[PDB]
Amino acid sequence: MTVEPFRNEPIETFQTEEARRAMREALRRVREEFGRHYPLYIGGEWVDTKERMVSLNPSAPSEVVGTTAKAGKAEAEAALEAAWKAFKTWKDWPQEDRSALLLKAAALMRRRKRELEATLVYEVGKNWVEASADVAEAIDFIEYYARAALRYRYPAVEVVPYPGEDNESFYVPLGAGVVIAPWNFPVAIFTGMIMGPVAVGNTVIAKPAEDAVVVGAKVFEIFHEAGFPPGVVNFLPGVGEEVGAYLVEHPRTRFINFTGSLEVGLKIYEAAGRLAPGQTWFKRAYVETGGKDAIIVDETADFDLAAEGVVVSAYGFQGQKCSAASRLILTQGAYEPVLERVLKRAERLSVGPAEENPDLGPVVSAEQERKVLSYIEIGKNEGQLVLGGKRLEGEGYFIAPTVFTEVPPKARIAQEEIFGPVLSVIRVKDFAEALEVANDTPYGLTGGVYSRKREHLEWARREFHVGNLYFNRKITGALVGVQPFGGFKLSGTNAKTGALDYLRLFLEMKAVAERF
Amino acid sequence: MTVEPFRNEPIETFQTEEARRAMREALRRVREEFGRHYPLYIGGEWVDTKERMVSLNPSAPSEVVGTTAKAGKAEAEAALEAAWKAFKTWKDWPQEDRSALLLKAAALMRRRKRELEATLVYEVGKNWVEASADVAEAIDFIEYYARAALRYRYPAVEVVPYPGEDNESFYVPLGAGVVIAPWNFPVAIFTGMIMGPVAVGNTVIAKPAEDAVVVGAKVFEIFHEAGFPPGVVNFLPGVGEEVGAYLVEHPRTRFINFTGSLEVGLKIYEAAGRLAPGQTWFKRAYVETGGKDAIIVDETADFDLAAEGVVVSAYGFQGQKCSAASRLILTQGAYEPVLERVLKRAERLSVGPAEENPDLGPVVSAEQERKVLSYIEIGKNEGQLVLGGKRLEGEGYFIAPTVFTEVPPKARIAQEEIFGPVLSVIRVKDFAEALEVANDTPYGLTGGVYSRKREHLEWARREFHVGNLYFNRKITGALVGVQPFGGFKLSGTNAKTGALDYLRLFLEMKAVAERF
Repeated sequence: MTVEPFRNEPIETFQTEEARRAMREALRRVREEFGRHYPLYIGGEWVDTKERMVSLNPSAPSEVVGTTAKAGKAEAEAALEAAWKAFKTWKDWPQEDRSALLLKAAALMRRRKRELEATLVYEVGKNWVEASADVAEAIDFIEYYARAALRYRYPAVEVVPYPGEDNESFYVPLGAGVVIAPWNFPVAIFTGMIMGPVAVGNTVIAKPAEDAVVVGAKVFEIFHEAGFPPGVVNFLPGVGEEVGAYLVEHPRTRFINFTGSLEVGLKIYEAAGRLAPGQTWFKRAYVETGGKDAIIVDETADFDLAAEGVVVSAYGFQGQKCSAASRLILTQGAYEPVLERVLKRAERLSVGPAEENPDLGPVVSAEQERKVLSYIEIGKNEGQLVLGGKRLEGEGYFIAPTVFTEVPPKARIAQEEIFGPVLSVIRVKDFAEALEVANDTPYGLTGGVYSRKREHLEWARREFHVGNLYFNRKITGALVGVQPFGGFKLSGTNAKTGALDYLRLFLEMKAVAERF
Repeated sequence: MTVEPFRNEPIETFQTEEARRAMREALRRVREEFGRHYPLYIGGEWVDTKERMVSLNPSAPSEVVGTTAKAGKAEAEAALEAAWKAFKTWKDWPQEDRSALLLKAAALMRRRKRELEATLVYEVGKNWVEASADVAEAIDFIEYYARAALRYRYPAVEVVPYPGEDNESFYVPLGAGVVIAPWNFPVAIFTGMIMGPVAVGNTVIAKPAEDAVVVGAKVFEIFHEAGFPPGVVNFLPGVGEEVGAYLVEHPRTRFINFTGSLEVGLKIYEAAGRLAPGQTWFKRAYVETGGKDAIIVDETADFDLAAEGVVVSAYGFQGQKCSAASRLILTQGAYEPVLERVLKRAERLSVGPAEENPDLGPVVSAEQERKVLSYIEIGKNEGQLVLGGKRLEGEGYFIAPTVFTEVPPKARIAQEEIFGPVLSVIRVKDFAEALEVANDTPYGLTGGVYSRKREHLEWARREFHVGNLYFNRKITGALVGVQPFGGFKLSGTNAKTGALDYLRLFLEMKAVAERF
């Protein structure tokens, strides 16, 4: 090793005056820069367009956080050209030089962390700690993938020797690919999806989510300052399906890395399976597509610990996480004690503009607000509303923490990903039934169990079919390196982020034999 | 390790009297059993059907070598039910016990090798050494995957620890999947495609190629005798697209492992990308889809060595290999010396009934004969026929070794996979142009270079874009363990057979965290 062992970046809690002072200044400076315009980034240069995209503050949507250029087909075509041109030489950088570039980018990101956190607060409505966790995870992806990439450098393939021959097997990167990123972790996941493939010699055209174009631009400012060669990373914010679909379907797109909704993920996977006219390879598509994640609590659990973990898991970042607890499955003995505790905790959660560091900021957009409120109306005819279920006062998209109980396991609110602060509570007889209910959704991303019974935990380890399973703690906030992150079933393709296995997805193997 | 280190099974050369006697005995036993009928194998039992399939001797197509049952949708459905039922417990066998089952199967196969070789001779027209190599490779896949599977047993995932927590990441098998196997290596590839997924806890429904159903049945006799639990492996010979299509498109098929034509592979990959009604996962499809493989020779080469390797590569098993040299790219200084030597060698090759151990047996079927003869007619309008290009006398599908010269790089016979004994010769100026021509096809499976110039070999190592590249030797016959086998581009998904990486394709990862 040429660098210190990987450790996770600390997540700031802002309990020191020093941290508060630094954050207040960062927020003030980001606020003072509202209205700034950020161009596209293609082939090493900032490229403007006639059309613009607007990014609003979800805590006060009359406020424009910033604008960006808007990519169309011509810009996508230019990005593809730049990315393939860059690939020709980027693929042949020694791995230590690519990894060093990543480490430089991590150092630069770390030095701008308060600024990036403040931008998340304003652009996507994260409170302070949610913002800090996001930026810390992004730094983690860079630090982790820089180190992981070294494990694939030659020699890395175990082969059986043969007499009179030299047999060499080695990995090579795939080419130029497309990243389609989500709005909910628009520093962390945006960064990881791009830097993983780039680390091992691929080039990337990245399409940020519409709601998070400004913070995506700032990440590109970092990539640019770090000195990635022209074309290695490209930034194409865009409205609607145009540029994303064009890139996914293009015969010259080698791979697609996607994190977002199941509806979109299904379309991408289907498109990736088709041979576009003139295409000369089988596209790889990595899709991470959300969840309907449950926490099971049985009567042996620490009910106070469970209630706290449930509230954190359900309502952190307003439940806008693919890992969020949206189902709470309670055995008969656990039902009253746990539900009472969850209600008492949840009813005390504050909701307000994200800059004030409330427990919950707003949901991310007017459209998200409409969807969550619509699911709340649906829930009213499926289960019993016992907390919240209302839009609060204010211009921001403020929705109260919401609980439905006695929810049928096959109810729409118990099956479909709402991605808002809406918890569905399901009552079951025992742990066996809890597992059946937990597994009976199309998804399989995260799950948790609060229980002191060792046999129930072991049972869940074997039978609770989720990619990331947690015992006696929150089910959100998977840490890079610690918990390889990715799911089963309709939660996606099990591309485990923050794990050595992630980078293998972006490599192919060549075997060369010389007979002497 | 609990067993001896892997070594490749010896390929019999039949240079001893005892080996020749043993083969003659096996040929006798096999033909005495030409009247045999082989049922389907589903859920641990041989299951017959009303309809039957006939398998013919391509060296004497009026001679029936066996009949099998014929699977339809009802049988495919029954096999899926059996495979999923088996998976429920097979997934939880300790790896050492699954691996021991494979090792038992390898020992049984080894004891029946002459019988299997003789069956290859009569059913698919392999000469003696081609048959021996095939069976040896099958045994290799079993021995190799049994050992490789251990590398994925817990603990196998490197994770970063976190204070106060136990973090466990481990692999689990996917479920029940489908294998669609080729006729050209119907012991080796049939066996490896099934045994890889099975070794790590998946269950498999296998559809043998129509032309090789009898030998597929004999492999299943070995699986049955070895004692794989009911439903773990299933055998569904079938006519046409019915059974394969049904299985590929089924919402409860977890993965598809395919080796065969590009036409079929493209359809399978597209179908795998679709969500069938009620499907609850993203299907994995591994496809290996052929090649248009070239050998480059420059003026520094050992011309005699090159000519021998070219003839072996082009005409071994009548050119019916995804790895076969179908293009010979000669620099100007190499052109006459190499072409003269190739023509002199090739014109001396014997063609006849496979059991007589000729250099070439027949092509596999009337349909293959029609395809190859059609390409010869196409070739006559594109290049210059200088050797062969004819059907020889006999009921058997005997086609002479064929050479076309002055073939334009973009000609159909220089681009499309003929899968017959047809070599296209292309004259180029120099090594740089040789590489340009080598790369300008939609494929990227195998390639070779005969050259003594070290800088040309390194150039090819970097620039000759094929998954399996060979210097100064034949480009066919990749050995399990030694040369991970699989290609780039439209040669498929780079699923490297006979390599540790192969098994990872049939696993997903779960991460379980306990906070104490």
